[PDB]
Amino acid sequence: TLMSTLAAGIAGTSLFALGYIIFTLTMLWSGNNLYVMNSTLRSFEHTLKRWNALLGYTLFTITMKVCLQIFGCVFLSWFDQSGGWGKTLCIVRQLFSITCVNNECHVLKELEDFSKACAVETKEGNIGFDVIALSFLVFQIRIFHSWYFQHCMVEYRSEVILANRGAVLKNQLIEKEMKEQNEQQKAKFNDIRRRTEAIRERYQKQIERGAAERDFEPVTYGHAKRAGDYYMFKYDPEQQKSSATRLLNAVVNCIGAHTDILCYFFAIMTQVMTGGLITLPLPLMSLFWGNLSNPRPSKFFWVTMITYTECVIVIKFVCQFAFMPYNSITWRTEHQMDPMSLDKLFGVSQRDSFALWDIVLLFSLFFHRYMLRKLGLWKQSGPIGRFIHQLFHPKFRYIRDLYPIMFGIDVICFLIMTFGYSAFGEKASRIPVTLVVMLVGMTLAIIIDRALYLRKSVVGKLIYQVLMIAFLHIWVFLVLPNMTRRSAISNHVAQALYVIKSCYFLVSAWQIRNGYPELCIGNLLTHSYGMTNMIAFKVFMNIPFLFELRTAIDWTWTDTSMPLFDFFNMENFYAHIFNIKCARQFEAAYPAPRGIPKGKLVKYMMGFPIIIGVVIFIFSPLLLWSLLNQIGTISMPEKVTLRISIEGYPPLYEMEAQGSNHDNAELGMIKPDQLASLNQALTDSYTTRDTNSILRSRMSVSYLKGYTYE
Amino acid sequence: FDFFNMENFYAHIFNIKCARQFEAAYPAPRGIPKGKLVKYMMGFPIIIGVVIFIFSPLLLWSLLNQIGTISMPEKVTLRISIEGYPPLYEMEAQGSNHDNAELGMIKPDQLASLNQALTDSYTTRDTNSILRSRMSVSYLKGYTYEDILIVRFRPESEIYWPISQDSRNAMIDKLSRNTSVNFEVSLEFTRPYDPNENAALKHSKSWLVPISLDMTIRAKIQSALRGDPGHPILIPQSIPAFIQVPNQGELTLPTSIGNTIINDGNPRINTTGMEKSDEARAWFDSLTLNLEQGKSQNEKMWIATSEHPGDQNAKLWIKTANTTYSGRPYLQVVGFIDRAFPSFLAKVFKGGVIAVYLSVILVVGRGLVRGIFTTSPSTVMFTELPNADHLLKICLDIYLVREAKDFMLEQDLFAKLIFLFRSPATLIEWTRMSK
Amino acid sequence: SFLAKVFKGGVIAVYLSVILVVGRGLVRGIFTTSPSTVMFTELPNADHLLKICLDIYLVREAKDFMLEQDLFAKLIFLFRSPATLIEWTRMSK
Repeated sequence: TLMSTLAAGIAGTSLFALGYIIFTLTMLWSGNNLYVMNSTLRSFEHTLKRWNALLGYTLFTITMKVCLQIFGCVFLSWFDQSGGWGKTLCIVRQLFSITCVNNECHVLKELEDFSKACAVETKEGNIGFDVIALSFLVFQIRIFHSWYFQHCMVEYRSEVILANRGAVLKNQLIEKEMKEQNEQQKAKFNDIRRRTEAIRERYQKQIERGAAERDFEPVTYGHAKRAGDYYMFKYDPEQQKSSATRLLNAVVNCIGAHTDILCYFFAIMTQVMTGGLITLPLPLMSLFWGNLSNPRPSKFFWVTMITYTECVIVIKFVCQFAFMPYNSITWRTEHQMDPMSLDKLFGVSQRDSFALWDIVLLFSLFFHRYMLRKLGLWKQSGPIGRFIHQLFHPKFRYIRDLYPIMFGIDVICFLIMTFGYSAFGEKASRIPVTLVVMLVGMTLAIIIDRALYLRKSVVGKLIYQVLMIAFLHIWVFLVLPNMTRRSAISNHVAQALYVIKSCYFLVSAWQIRNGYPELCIGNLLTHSYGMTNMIAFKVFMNIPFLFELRTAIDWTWTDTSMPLFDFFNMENFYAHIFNIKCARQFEAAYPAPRGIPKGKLVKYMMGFPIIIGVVIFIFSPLLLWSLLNQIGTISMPEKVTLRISIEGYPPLYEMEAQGSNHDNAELGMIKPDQLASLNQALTDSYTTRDTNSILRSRMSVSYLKGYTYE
Repeated sequence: FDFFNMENFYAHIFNIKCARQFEAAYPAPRGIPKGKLVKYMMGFPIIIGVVIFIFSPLLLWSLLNQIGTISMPEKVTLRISIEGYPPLYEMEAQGSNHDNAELGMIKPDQLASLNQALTDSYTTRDTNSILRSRMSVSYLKGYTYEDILIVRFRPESEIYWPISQDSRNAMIDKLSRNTSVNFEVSLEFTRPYDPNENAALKHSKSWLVPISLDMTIRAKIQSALRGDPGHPILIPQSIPAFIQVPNQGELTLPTSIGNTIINDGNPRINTTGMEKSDEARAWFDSLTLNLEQGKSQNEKMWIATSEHPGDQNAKLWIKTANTTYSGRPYLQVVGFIDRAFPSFLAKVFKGGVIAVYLSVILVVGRGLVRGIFTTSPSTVMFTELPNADHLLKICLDIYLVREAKDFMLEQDLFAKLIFLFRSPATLIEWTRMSK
Repeated sequence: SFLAKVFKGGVIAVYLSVILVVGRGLVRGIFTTSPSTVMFTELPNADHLLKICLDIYLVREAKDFMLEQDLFAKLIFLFRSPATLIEWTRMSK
């Protein structure tokens, strides 16, 4: 209901709309505190009175709009005054949205210039969002007098106060989870140390038994690497809890747990569809101070987000008004090429599309606030020093490797950036230097991200992440619109790139908060042996200039005792061995009988694809050549001229006569009868003997008949 | 072929032995990792070089796919005539020194007034006019005031009408039948020579104006062409006041401004029933041609006056200053000149440049790096020999036998080498370091 | 339209050349294994080799390098002496 009324208020441009915003902010500001009967001081009756007041105000404004319809369709002629008083009433007409929406009415043919002075768009005197908000709020009033809402209060009253105990029990549960993960980690460390000791003992006993042929103790790295011999291989190789509601329960639990990241995601979306300086502070402050907060963001963060969001909604709404000049048609159309223009720079415009994103931002923010209140978690060196200390010393933490996730996200943004390269430049659809240097910067960002992951530098990742957010924001919002001469609203592909990079920022901030997992990681792709892993690794290797990139980055950025080329040799060995093992496992998963030939069907649909593909590959260059080597055509010559003269002297007699409409008496096309007569005369131009005339008639008629009468 | 096989064997064995000796000269400790400094200045070179190799084709393309520029057209000419007959009224007037009263660049005040008139050309409702104003102002504001030239042809004829009396009689009798002939309106924009392209860029457009088959109009045209005063040649919707001069094409009509003129001025043009190619010219001006004999018929001269369609007093039009020498309005043709040309347009861009880039990346990778850079699992059996001193001794012994003019032992020793390279167990037993 | 780009036989020549290069580079390589590759691409059970390589990876990631070079030498010898490769690849028992 509050979402509907806030959407109705933000959609409209009038003081009635401002009433909607103020009323809904007073309502949602108190949250569920006014849905109780505490202290027996007429609390719930006051709630009903306030809701009935909202009802009465919505009906007041619906009546005012209906009565102003006629005031704007026939009583608008009092608005055609001179300046001053007329100017003031023209402005109040603008700010009450006094216009005509019943389009069947005749236009005021003596009053167009006045409408040019104060231009009010038609789709504002209507109601729409107003009537749907009325629907939702009258339904809510009906709910407020139902038996169900009594149990709703029962769930609220004397149970939201149990939030203090809820916080304690949640703290105990998460501390138990911390103990469980700690014991799991020490068990894993014990397992790793045991395996390493077993390998060392096996090597020592093997060399102990092989000391008979051990005739060279290595002194350098090369001798150790090259001391392979038979003595190291002389040993034997050793409606209920059912599944129907599982998805619903999982989604509800995940949403309840991740309200915070959902709120930052909606902040990013609101930012990217409302690019402007009045909107940047939300994602900036989030990603900088509340997102990367190692514990939960404090109450101050959430309350300052609430306050800044409400005031930015207010200022945006007052910016949708018409008395200001940039919202007029003339200014908007005089200033739509430049994206640095003041209205677009600040982030305010006509916004014909209904901007519903900041409403859901406010409501997700208040929703997370409500969950914090429900759980009870809502309540030296300075605050910055304490922030840094708690960030780098996690009293509460989880462990999980999210590098594959962020690698996926930034590979996707790279792909959409190189594919959507057209909109990053800009007739003149030609590749710019900015594009290639942007790809350079993105590749270097991927490289440094992998470097920080491999070195497990928490501070390095944090500083790189902060600078990357700063860069992304300032570039996308000031330089890209300036360079490409395209507004951030009309930069949809860059908008998607910004959203993807902000999701990467979200996951990177999560990783920084939870710390780099020091547990052994691996190649992140050969953990399991299967057909999907087979295809992924095969295409990763087949893609050129990607495998050795990853290997060189690893070798330079991890700690190892073996050189560059030897490291690539080992990586190639691992790739080959993993491919072989995955092939063995795949063949085991789909075994084939022994002695029975492959079925004719499998051959069939394995043989037609390869043969047809290879043949069409053979004959596709010829195919494209034939489809590209086509015959052209020219229309008949338009103008023809003649010039008789004596050499180096004026045209003694010059002609020019044209007109290809087939009706001209000068440049006329050949008539079929004349062509037939000419052909007959050419054919009957030979002699009886003298076969030279025979061959001449051959050539002449062959030449003539090759050209049609067109 | 066996000799090349032996030479390749010697090359491989010498390379292996030299690698062993080089590693011995600069040994590395066992159990201590490579120092971070060595990793640093061995890793930045390779990574930076490979990345710049990846993005160097794009770098050179960007530095080679730059935007060109042309100066403003130098000379412009106009030609009014009847189809297949001499220029009935021909103009040519130029001079790009910014001081010319004929070919002058657009003044900032005039451009501002024109832009304001275009912007205030919409209606309250009828959002079609909204979108038309969108497109028209977007089109206009894309060209600066350096790219718009005010072309002002004189009304009085450039040359006396050079038509023979017999050919003029042919004109008269052709315009006295059912045969339909077209008025010719030719305006040619000629650019100054550019040495890079080395082509005299001349832009010309022809606007054939059909003559109504009404005998009354044809009779008036006939009488005017004969020489009878008082009858003016009327040419409906012939010359456009606004021209776009592109880099290499015809004079493209400002179709958005054309639509604005057609269906945004208060005298809306009744363009309901018109042929498609004709309604695109519905916003053109209408010249009026008046022959001026003065003295004897040898001195035929034509004067042209243009009347704007719809409302002549509309603010969208640019005012024509009268002649400072005779007292007649100039013929104004506003030019919207383009400056960019494609240097190579990605060599007739069809996706091949991207295709050839990916193909060359594929081939260079799979030919150089995967080969010389990651040893095959079969090569390790021969490129990782601990001590190749025995193999080098065998090969040098073969060389000494050959150079000692002895060949009884050469084949046997070569067979020894072949078996050594053929049985890996013997290679293992024949490569162990020292003891 | 293009007259085979000033037809001199090059278009046929470049067609045959690209056919040659694409064939001998892609199909003969990734499509028919060399007689030397069968010694390494037709191992019955590579579980032991994968165990060795994963053990090397675990040693490296455990901040230990005393055993890394020795195990890499073991792998090099395994790939260097085909008899040991035969004895170190047999399936299960």
